[PDB]
Amino acid sequence: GSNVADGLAWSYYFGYLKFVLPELEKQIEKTSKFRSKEKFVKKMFILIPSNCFWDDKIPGSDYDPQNRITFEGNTEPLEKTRGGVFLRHYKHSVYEIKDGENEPWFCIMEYATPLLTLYDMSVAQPGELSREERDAQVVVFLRKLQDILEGDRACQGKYELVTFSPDRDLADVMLRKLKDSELEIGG
Amino acid sequence: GSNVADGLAWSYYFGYLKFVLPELEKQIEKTSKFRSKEKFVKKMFILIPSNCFWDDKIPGSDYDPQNRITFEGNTEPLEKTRGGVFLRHYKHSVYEIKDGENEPWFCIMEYATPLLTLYDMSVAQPGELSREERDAQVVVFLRKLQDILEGDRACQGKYELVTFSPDRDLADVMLRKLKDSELEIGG
Ligand SMILES: Nc1nc2c(ncn2[C@@H]2O[C@@H]3COP(=O)(O)O[C@H]4[C@@H](O)[C@H](n5cnc6c(=O)[nH]c(N)nc65)O[C@@H]4COP(=O)(O)O[C@H]3[C@H]2O)c(=O)[nH]1
Repeated sequence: GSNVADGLAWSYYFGYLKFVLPELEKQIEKTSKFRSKEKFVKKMFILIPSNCFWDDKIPGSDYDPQNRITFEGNTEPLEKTRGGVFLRHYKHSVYEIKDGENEPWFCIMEYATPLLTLYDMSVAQPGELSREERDAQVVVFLRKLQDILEGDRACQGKYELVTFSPDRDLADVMLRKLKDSELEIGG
Repeated sequence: GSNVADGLAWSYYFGYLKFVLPELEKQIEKTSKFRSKEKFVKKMFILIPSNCFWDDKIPGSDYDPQNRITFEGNTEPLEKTRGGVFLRHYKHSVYEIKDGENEPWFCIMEYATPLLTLYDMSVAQPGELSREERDAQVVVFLRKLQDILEGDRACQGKYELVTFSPDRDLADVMLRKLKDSELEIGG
């Protein structure tokens, strides 16, 4: 078959999200700077650009035209060996997002890395995955990932999927989602 | 859909095999000990047990009942960042395989890591993937991986897929494949 998105979503979960998401808040709290910070939403914001592509660096990127996003630092690494085959270390990037004259937000942002495979396939093997087929697979990936994560009680409230077109301002998108997050001051 | 194997094979390729396989021989040759060794087949032997499972350590494992496999060392690491999201280091394990009184072989062996996801699914989400459905997905994974790798000229002669039942002696299986490999003394 050609429905690559199903496999991408399941491996994204079992090979990463399943064990990083429940532990994320605790990992963040291991850093005093992060304990001290208010307006720090602890959910992982998983970024899903409709074009399966992004600048390697989020701050100042085409998705950040107003330069309101700044890299703050990384969380303390989680160590895990995968079936005794290879060793992995997992850590996440914290970003500051400006909110005018108010206190800026801190948040966890990450592009959905399985999208790299969709993009690579469309460029290296166009016969297997056309641009239009890639577009559709993004949607399939999103819907399956939603089903998987929503089926895991341990992941509840630990993430937020963010879909957007490449013409959008990520800072604006994120600011709105951060304000709509459950986190209140002192929380 | 439920055909997870397709996605597993494509990401295994684009996220790993596509860039490690063409460089493998060169990476191995960076170590003098490996340059000096004869009967060192430079192909990556990708192990695909029919049950999607293995002991973390290959030497002395249930797949090595005669204790003829020994860990020798790792290849020099390859560094690569994945879309600016996370940093990876790739390296491979070299094993010695006893050949009676003759000179023992050196080889590169590693289990097909996407099988971890198939196994994890069958145990954690049996409703999504039954034992019997997992068995079938192994076959789908194998055949799709074959199609992908055979379609990449840069990967030609750089790998060998090894399928076996868990009751088999991996040392016997490997000895057979090493002798049948193209590599000749001084090659
Ligand atoms: N943001 C973020 N995302 C992460 C991280 N770790 C994994 N992911 C995402 O989850 C996908 C599946 O990871 P996997 O279970 O290890 O599945 C792996 C694994 O089975 C295999 N593979 C990758 N690296 C190695 C390796 O070094 N050695 C071996 N033997 N297999 C590898 O290729 C498969 C697909 O690799 P990926 O393309 O990278 O695809 C990964 C990646 O998109 C992380 O630390 N941060």
